[PDB]
Amino acid sequence: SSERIRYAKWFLEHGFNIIPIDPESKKPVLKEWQKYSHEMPSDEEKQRFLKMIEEGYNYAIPGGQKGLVILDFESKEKLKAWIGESALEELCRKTLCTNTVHGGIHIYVLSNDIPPHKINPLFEENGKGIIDLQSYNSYVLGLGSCVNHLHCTTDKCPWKEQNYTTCYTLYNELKEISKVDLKSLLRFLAEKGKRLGITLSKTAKEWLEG
Ligand SMILES: [Zn+2]
Repeated sequence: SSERIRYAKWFLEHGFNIIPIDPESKKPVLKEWQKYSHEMPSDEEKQRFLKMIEEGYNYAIPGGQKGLVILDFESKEKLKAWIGESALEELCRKTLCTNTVHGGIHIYVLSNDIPPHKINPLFEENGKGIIDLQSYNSYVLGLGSCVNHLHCTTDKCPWKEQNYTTCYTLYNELKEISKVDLKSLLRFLAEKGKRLGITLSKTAKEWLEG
């Protein structure tokens, strides 16, 4: 089988809900997918979803479920300079991290205290967001999903309009998504980044500071 189906099955194996995506539109198959952050899809849907994936459909992982939040950093290099290699390697040593198809990085973690909604952006630099926190009613594409950049017609894509396909891949190794003190982490990120001029967004600071 492909890597897309292997990993999709891995998430289902671990109790996570997944949602099909990407053919024509590049959005979930269901219009009411947001509900999968709060409930299971039902067997007679789960299998339908797999078949779609086993046949070319990418898939996504909704946040919120099981305390899951995904920190979606626009640039893996920026985060490297932001918190230093050791910190990064530590973070992505204890929990699942993946490479995005545009040079970014997704850090998956579980937490007892997470936002009720996604926070976009979580941190900002020189007036722009450099990382989104995906939680309830939001998602991230899953490992194995691939994108043909031929259809990316913006500069947000480093491979703009090239006939080239890349996929969401493992940052290092496959590991279970582990628990963290999200707030402790957002604070560690805060300090570590204050020197670079990277600050919590107002929405992020209000959820953190409470
Ligand atoms: Zn692209």
